[PDB]
Amino acid sequence: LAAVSVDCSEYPKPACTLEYRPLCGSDNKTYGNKCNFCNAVVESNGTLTLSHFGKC
Repeated sequence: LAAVSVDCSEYPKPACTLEYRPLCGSDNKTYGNKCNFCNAVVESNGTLTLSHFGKC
C-alpha cells in the first residue's frame, strides 16, 4: 500500500500561508509545508525529494 512521493514539477510557488503539516526532505531537514519542501526540490534539480511525509 505504501506510496510516499510527491508531484512538484511546477514549484516553486512565490509564497505560501505558513498549511503546517510537515514532511522530511532528503536533505536532513524537516519542512513546515509542501511549499518549503518542494521549493527545496526545485532548487535541488531533483535530488532532495521526500524521505517521507510527516515530521522526520
